[PDB]
Amino acid sequence: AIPEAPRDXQAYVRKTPEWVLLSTFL
Amino acid sequence: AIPEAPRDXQAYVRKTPEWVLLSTFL
Amino acid sequence: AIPEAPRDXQAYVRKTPEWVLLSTFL
Repeated sequence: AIPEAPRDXQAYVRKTPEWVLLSTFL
Repeated sequence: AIPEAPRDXQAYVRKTPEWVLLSTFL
Repeated sequence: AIPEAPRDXQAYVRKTPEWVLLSTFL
């Protein structure tokens, strides 16, 4: 099942099996 | 287990253990 | 539980209880 995102104070989006940083888009 | 986002029709990103509105980044 | 996003190499965010493409909000 998908896990919690990193406990790192960064926003993530979902892409295939990954949490990916929103800052890679914006 | 990761819980659902608010049932409000808006886009949320995952930031640590919180759903945060995408619009706050825009 | 929140399921996996569509496995297609595109970024998704949560909109209520569904995964919706990030691009649709930008």
